[PDB]
Amino acid sequence: MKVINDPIHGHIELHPLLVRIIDTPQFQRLRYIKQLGGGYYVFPGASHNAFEHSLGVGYLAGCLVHALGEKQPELQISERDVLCVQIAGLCHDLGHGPFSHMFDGRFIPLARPEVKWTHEQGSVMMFEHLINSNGIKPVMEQYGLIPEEDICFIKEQIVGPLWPYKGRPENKSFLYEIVSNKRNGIDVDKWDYFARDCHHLGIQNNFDYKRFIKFARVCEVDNELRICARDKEVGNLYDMFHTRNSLHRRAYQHKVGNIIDTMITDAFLKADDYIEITGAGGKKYRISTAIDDMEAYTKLTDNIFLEILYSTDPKLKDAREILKQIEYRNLFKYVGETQPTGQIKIKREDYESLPKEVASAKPKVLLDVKLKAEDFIVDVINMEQLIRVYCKKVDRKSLYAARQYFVQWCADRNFTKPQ
Amino acid sequence: MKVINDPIHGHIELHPLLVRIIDTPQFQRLRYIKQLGGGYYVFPGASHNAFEHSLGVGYLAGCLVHALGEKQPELQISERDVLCVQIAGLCHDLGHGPFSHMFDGRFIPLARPEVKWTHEQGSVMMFEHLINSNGIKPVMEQYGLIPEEDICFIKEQIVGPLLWPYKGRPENKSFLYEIVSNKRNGIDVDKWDYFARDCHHLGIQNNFDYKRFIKFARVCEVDNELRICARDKEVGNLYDMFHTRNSLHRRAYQHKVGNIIDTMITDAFLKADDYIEITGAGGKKYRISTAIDDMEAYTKLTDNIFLEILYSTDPKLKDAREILKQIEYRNLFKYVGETQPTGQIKIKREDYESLPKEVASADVKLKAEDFIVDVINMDYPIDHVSFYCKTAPNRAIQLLPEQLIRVYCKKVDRKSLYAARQYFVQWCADRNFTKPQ
Amino acid sequence: MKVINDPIHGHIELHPLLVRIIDTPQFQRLRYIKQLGGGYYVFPGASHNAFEHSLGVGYLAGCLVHALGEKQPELQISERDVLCVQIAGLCHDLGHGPFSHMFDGRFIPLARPEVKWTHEQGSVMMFEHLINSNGIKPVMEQYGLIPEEDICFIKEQIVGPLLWPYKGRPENKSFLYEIVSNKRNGIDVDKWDYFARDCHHLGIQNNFDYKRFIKFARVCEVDNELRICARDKEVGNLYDMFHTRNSLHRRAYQHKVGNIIDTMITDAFLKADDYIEITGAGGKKYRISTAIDDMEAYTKLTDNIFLEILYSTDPKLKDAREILKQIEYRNLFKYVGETQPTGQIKIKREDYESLPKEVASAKPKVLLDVKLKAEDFIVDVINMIDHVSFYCKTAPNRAIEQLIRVYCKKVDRKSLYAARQYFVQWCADRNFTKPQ
Amino acid sequence: MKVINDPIHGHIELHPLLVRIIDTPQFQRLRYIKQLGGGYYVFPGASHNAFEHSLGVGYLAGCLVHALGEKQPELQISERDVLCVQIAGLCHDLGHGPFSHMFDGRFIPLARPEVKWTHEQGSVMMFEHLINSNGIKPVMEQYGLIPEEDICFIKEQIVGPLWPYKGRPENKSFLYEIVSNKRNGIDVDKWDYFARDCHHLGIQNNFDYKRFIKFARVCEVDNELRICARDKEVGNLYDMFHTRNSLHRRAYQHKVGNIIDTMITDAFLKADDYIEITGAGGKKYRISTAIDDMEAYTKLTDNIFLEILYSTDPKLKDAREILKQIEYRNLFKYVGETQPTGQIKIKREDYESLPKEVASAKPKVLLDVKLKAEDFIVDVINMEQLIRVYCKKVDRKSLYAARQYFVQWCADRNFTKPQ
Ligand SMILES: Nc1nc2c(ncn2[C@H]2C[C@H](O)[C@@H](COP(=O)(O)OP(=O)(O)OP(=O)(O)O)O2)c(=O)[nH]1
Ligand SMILES: Nc1nc2c(ncn2[C@H]2C[C@H](O)[C@@H](COP(=O)(O)OP(=O)(O)OP(=O)(O)O)O2)c(=O)[nH]1
Ligand SMILES: Nc1nc2c(ncn2[C@H]2C[C@H](O)[C@@H](COP(=O)(O)OP(=O)(O)OP(=O)(O)O)O2)c(=O)[nH]1
Ligand SMILES: Nc1nc2c(ncn2[C@H]2C[C@H](O)[C@@H](COP(=O)(O)OP(=O)(O)OP(=O)(O)O)O2)c(=O)[nH]1
Ligand SMILES: [Fe+3]
Ligand SMILES: [Fe+3]
Ligand SMILES: [Fe+3]
Ligand SMILES: [Fe+3]
Repeated sequence: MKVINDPIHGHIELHPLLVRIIDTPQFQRLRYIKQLGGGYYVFPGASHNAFEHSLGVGYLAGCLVHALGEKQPELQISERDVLCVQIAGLCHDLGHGPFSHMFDGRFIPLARPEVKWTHEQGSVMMFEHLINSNGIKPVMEQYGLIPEEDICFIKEQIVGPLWPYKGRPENKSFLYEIVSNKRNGIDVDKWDYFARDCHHLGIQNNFDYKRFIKFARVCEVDNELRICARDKEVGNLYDMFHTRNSLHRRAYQHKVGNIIDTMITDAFLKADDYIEITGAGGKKYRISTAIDDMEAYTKLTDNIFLEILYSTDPKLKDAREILKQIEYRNLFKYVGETQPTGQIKIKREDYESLPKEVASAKPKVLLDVKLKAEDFIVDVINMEQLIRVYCKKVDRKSLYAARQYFVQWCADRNFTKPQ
Repeated sequence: MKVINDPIHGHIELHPLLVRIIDTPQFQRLRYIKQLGGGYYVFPGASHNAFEHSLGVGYLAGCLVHALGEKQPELQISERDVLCVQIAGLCHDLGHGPFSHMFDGRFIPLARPEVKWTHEQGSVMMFEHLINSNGIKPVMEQYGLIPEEDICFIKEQIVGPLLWPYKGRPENKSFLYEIVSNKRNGIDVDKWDYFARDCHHLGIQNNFDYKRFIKFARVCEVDNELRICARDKEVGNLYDMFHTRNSLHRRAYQHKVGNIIDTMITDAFLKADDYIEITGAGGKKYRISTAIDDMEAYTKLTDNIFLEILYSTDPKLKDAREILKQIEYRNLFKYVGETQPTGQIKIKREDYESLPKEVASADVKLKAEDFIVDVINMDYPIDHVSFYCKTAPNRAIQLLPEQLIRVYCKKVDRKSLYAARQYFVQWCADRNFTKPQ
Repeated sequence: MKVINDPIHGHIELHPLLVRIIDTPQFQRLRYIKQLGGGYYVFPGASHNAFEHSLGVGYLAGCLVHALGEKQPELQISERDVLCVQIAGLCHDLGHGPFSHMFDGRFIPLARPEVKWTHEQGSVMMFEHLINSNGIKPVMEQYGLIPEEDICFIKEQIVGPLLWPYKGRPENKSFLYEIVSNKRNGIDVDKWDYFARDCHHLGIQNNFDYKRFIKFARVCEVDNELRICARDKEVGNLYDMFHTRNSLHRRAYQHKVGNIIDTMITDAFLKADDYIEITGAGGKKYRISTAIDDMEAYTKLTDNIFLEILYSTDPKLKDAREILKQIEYRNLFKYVGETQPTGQIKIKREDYESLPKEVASAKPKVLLDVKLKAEDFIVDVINMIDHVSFYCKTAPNRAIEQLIRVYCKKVDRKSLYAARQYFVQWCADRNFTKPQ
Repeated sequence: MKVINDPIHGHIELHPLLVRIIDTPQFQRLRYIKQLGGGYYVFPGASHNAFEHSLGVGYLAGCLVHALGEKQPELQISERDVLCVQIAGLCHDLGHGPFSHMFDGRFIPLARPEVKWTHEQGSVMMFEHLINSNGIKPVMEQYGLIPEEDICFIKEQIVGPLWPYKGRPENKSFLYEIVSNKRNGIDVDKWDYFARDCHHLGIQNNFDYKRFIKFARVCEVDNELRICARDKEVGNLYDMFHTRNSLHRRAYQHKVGNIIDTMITDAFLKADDYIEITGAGGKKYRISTAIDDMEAYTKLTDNIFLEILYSTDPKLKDAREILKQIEYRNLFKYVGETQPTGQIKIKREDYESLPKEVASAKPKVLLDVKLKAEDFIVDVINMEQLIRVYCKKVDRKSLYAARQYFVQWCADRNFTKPQ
């Protein structure tokens, strides 16, 4: 029973089966992926990686089921169920790529627009690659798990159904609300990284997650079983929501932070043709096509940033120069922000077209210089949706032009006007 | 005038000249060097890098000199003096290598026992390379610094004198040299930051309040010298600082697994030294062990070198790579025992390479290649701290808390370990070391 | 099991027996007695009363005894021992009168030099009156107390003994008498709370972390006896506590105007003592100064007696009312000087009344332009590391003034000058230090 | 220039003119009026009075106006303006009666439903009484004020117009926004008592009023000059609002605290008839009619609670027993809560009727007991409006009855159903 010190949760005790999963290359992989990606280039305290976060969510996942299990013995929550929820909590973010959400959120859409990719999909794949590669299934049975049934359960908690769930019966419906909760969005994943991002960012956390946990109970709501709170900690709920809004307003939506993630992304796009990651059977993969083979994906982390930066290969100069602009702090320039009214949602696959769309708008009054689409970055921020535009040219005569193309682009697409 | 948010110090304000120094390849480099080295492999929260620590030290150096200047205008502390103290604070750890203290503490001594090397030396070398490569001296003058002897001052604040031995400032401003790196108490803003910072990442309660000390600190005469002295009501705070220091060392820095992993990473670098090429100045190519000789190569040497080995396909690198994979699967070297050299003078860096052979020479037989000998130092003080009362303000005025030598074995079977245990016990006896309990 | 939110201690949980004691006239009385008395007329944040102080002392006493018991079961601390220690913390300041230390420190001495009175005594009389008035003893037994023995124990924790002088507990449990009121070192939970609390209302930084001290406290043997001892790393915390204590005393408790105002209020009470009637037990009627003789009357004696005077229409009370109106217009007595009785026998409470005659009777000559009677003087008498055992956790079970101020009622320049001379001369005649 | 130590604002420097105003019976009165009234009987840390709050507001009022003038000298802000803004902050709550809002919010409505009264009216009446009784007008001129013009100015800041303002021209309209601002309800009164109540109640305060003051600007908005904050301060505003909601939910709307405030009020109503307060010319007044003469009102503070509690007169027995109930903690019992629907308000003039309305409701399924109007307490809590009903009879057969009468009163009056 390894016990781990954590700056947020204090002591974390880990059941030997978890320890067994943790000590594999496919997991240790997470020590090398910053939680806030390029946020670190705005918040120096944000040095933390997915690894310690994943331990925390797995740890809280355990705490929540055992607390429910003790206060409501009728729910018939077993030894087996607890371990499976911890494992879902531990591996929920296994599928992350370099710089977290930058990777599945922007890069893969821009690099391979055909492809439907989510990091959850990856997490289920990585988890399979892990237990197969490290003979975890024998260990699973030693501690009372049924590989055929429980592995399905674990995967379902992560990605959803592949009554649509075959991993557990409908009477244990409340469990699927524990690691990842789609429709109210209150799950142990958020509790952990709210507290953790706050701790590293120096932002105040008003939410007390453990009082939330032992006032937590299972109740019947519309004849399907969900996790509910007793109502005088409604005061606690609003504190969580305020903590959420602050992290978004102060950190996740930060204007420089997001620019930098789009610069790291631009660098990656310029290096994809040239960088090789070795996957299974010696085959070589691109940064963008490593999602196709997990042996390669295991080797794809935040390190790819430095591999570009330190490279001498002349083929990599254009990428290397973009990363060097970040080091010297000559960043892309902020042009403006807009929103999609009314119900139009920009879809990931239309990301690649947008810089052409803006550049092709006819802004007249026309002025001295005309900008190609290569001069524009269009950034799509989702929770609402924000659309921000940055210009790569820093002439103030180009920057003026970029603003005109933009104000009219919003117009031609019926977006809010850039206040 | 940029302002940075810090989880430890809150908002940090930076002079434009500082931002200029910060926004260079030679400084941002520190974003890619872990502060606690292999500690990250025992304390998952210890994810922090040399970068945020250097900002903190720069900030604190600023806070203290500004505090002194405003309450004692007679000391003649200039705006020029403050900037030089901040810049010294900012760049003091520029010279660190992959995994900080691991690099100059164990790797360089084991790879090149020949060599003169401390990271403080490097910081100076790197500091020179930085201001030269990025045209800083014009910007220094632009803000009123005199490059030729202010740069000397900064370097002297970092590494010490290159009598009154300092050329950077006259003896009447001697107390400034106590701010960033103070060796005769070891009480300086560098320690303050990383006590506060390591605790925050490790979950150890820090009982020293550095902000209170800075608010009561004054310059007073002591033995014909000007020193920074503390108000006498801050003595309780000093005892807390020494216990926090003591907790950090017992609980984290001297962690047994933590150090084993430090020696495993080190063993891997050595097996990779012959084969890894780092591109330096003039296109010359360098090794991990020789990158310290040219700063243009050294800028490209960070923690990344770990993952370059870990991910490599080159068969030359299998030996180094297999050790790192061993760290990943958590098959670490096994702990055999601990001893101290007390009574006699302590082990020096230049004989580190010899220690495994010495152990092998004291059922199954083990050669030196399977032994790891690890030497843990605290520094390779309350009576050196001056107080002042408030009645005559420019006057100086049981219950408190080394070298450790540990040996690890690479063979993990139950009888190699037993033999290994006895090779150790006999090596301890033979060299007059304490007997392993 | 009631839980109360507190700005210093967070949530305070209260055992039902305590709640029964709290919810009585004799206890709720403490809501109407300011802790710092006239200090409030100098520190506007200091609005707090003895009631919240008492909850905290009760809460801390509990924390400490609970903490010790769980870490050293060999001490054999019962649930019953904990309740009695808590009840003692709760009722230790039950005996305070109007404006706290003002009442027993200056008013009763000036009014009845005759009489021996301390509020600790009163806390005991009031405590008896409480549990008898509200039928607490049946409730005590319901929760496992033995009233005759445990009430003696609680009383002894408050006022001290009424060889091993305590009847309430055996010497193997001696360390319990150190928690609420600690005789010779003055380190008790009473001080811990009011240091924290006074700091909090006054805006003075408190550097003592009482939560750390309680978490490392152990009972260890010292000189044949069991005493409460601290870990060796908490010596740093102790020095902070002693400084926080000295800062509170020098900045607030000894504040010059604050004290001048306490003596103005006292003067007013003295001028109103003859004419105010407090209805005691059995319709018997009492004065402010004699209400201490009956607890039923004393329950009705709080800070309110100030506004009763101030708001009065009665002409017998005009003399008193005017002094209190002076406080409102801030025409206060003027500070003339301060002195100390260094190496001299110190002034006793029985001699307080005489002192202003003594000062007016000094002949300061150089003779001055005006002569001042004794009624024109106020003379104020203000009274204020070895003691602590430490332990090594390798070896866990064994150890390792008076101020005299004078104020003049005539303001101031010719009165104030004259006053300084009478005073400097009084110091000489009395061998007190020369006024700075 | 007296300097005062304060737990919230630290050191407060006070101009001699202000010191001249404070040192009067009519101001010092506020030392005897609890800020959270009956709240103290639930939150023991809440021992603080109207006096320290008023100093605080006066201090903040000064800091804000001094700030605007030095960052925007075109605004023409004189020292004379600063002193008038300080005096308005200081005397804005001069008009409070026993237990603050309890007096004008509930007691005076129940005792004299016919009548005008608000404490803001009282503050102006008391301020006038203050300066006349203490020869304040000469000191005003000595430090440069024009009494006829400036006394009007101060009064308007407190109570509003008696362009509607006679005290200052519209080009200085922004000054009327500082002490009491009802357009947005964001004024320095609120900053103080938010911070102060947080400090005494032990509720965490997220608003930094200091950062707000040095980003505050005077700017033109829609024809008029109003006070605005930097766009980087929008996060701080949300913090102020969370701090506010936390206080309302956790303290000001506390169920027992509000119950006790109505018990005290009942105690006053039962004592009104027999207690005499001596006003000007020896004329005698009631607690409810002391608001008519400022000499009597000055001597009307929280002391009236203890005057009843300690009384022997048999006329006062019934009142005294209600207070003794508070001492023993035998309180009214909580029956239920409801809201009005429509944008309809219950008005102060109608408070007196509500207990009769509840008792006359025909609730049934008939009951074991019949309840009189005297057995009901109807409490109206304003921010929305909450309506609570308490019963003075504590047996469960009455308490059951009371609940039926209440739910039925809600029905025929179309309030929401009490859950
Ligand atoms: N220059 C620089 N700023 C950093 C760094 N690390 C964290 N920060 C902080 C400081 C800034 O508040 C924020 C980014 O500021 P920027 O310099 O990128 O843009 P900003 O608009 O604040 O300044 P500007 O007017 O464009 O020169 O992140 C760093 O390594 N270098
Ligand atoms: N296996 C593993 N341990 C970790 C990790 N991170 C932090 N730790 C902590 C947990 C323990 O407190 C400490 C010891 O881990 P070890 O694998 O070295 O276990 P240890 O040698 O103490 O016991 P064992 O060899 O299993 O009997 O390091 C991690 O990522 N993987
Ligand atoms: N005047 C006055 N001062 C107060 C009040 N409340 C708290 N304080 C503070 C301000 C001062 O720091 C101290 C009282 O000073 P005083 O005005 O009573 O006498 P002080 O000797 O400071 O000045 P003075 O003799 O008039 O020159 O307590 C108050 O209500 N009125
Ligand atoms: N009995 C009592 N409670 C107090 C006192 N002071 C503060 N409190 C706290 C305890 C509670 O959290 C809150 C109100 O408690 P109450 O006993 O008066 O009503 P509640 O319905 O919450 O409790 P109950 O149903 O009677 O057990 O105020 C006090 O002086 N006496
Ligand atoms: Fe996650
Ligand atoms: Fe350092
Ligand atoms: Fe006490
Ligand atoms: Fe107010």
